[PDB]
Amino acid sequence: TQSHYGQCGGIGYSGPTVCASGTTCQVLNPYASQCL
Repeated sequence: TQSHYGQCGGIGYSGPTVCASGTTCQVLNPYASQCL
């Protein structure tokens, strides 16, 4: 599982979000709202 530092939205992406909960899906660089 791509638990931490996992891309959820931005440049080049779609939705292969094979992440866990506990971590999230929130903003940093233009590539990623991401599993922090």
